[PDB]
Parts: sequence; C-alpha cells; structure tokens
Amino acid sequence: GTRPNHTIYINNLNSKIKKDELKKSLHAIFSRFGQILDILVPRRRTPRGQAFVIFKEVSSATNALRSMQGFPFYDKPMAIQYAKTDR
RNA sequence: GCAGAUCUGAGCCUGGGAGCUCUCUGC
Ligand SMILES: [Mg+2]
Ligand SMILES: [Mg+2]
Repeated sequence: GTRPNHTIYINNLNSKIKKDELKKSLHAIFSRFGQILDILVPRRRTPRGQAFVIFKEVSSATNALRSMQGFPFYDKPMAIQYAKTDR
C-alpha cells in the first residue's frame, strides 16, 4: 500500500542506457508536469532499471504518474508507483 | 563518515529485484 507524495518510483526501464542519459531523458519527459528537484538512479549489484523522480509539489507527481503510466520510454513501458517514504 | 563507481570491480541474499556486504576513486 502507498499514498501520494513528492516522489515516484519507476521500474521496468531499459537497462541498456547509460545512467547519465537516463537522467537527462527522464528530466525532459517528466519536467513537463512540474518542477523536479532531483532524479535518483540508485546503484545496485545488477542493472535493474529502477529510478526515482522527486518533484517539488505532490500535484506534479500525481499527474506525472497517471499520464506516463505504461507510456513507452526507450521502447519499454514504464511501471510507475508512489514512493514508500517521502524524500 | 559523506559523495561517486560493475550490461565497463566483486562476494552474497532473492529465484516474480524498492535486499545485504565488500572493494576502488575523491573529500
Ligand atoms: Mg532474480
Ligand atoms: Mg574508502
């Protein structure tokens, strides 16, 4: 179970992309919904196509989730959820 | 300790990946 907050968690991402390019791409797509504070691509033992996007306002996160839910991104559909704990 | 680093460092856990530890670099 989750509830809305500033951050959104995205998995099922193209792991063949460089971490740098993935950040710049996510910023260009999601910044349309509002102001972004930071994008976090954590380092894991294996590439698992995970990323976080932290907006300044929750409204930006709610609209970003609904809109890009399942929308293609680098030939793969995005699975988006809310973050467990606020950032 | 903070920050970063492996489809281009590594051992585990998991076996339907929001997990643990180590190592390297900078401070
Ligand atoms: Mg597995
Ligand atoms: Mg050290």
